[PDB]
Amino acid sequence: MTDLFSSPDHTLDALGLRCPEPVMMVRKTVRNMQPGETLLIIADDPATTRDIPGFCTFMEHELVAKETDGLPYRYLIRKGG
Repeated sequence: MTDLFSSPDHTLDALGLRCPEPVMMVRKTVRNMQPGETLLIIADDPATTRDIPGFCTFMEHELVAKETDGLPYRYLIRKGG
């Protein structure tokens, strides 16, 4: 397993954030992100592990690396389409 969470191009705190707030931060970040880039995202909210990423997948983004080894969760997402 290689480390894909390397220094990402962007970040999204979602610890204490809850849908749609977190999924929302990735949205605006997705709007300011570029295809071929990366965004690390943390989330302690239980609805972010499912909504934040479920959102990136819906906008044509990529989940570069997920983290569920125990809250807070984390997920990298390479902006793209």
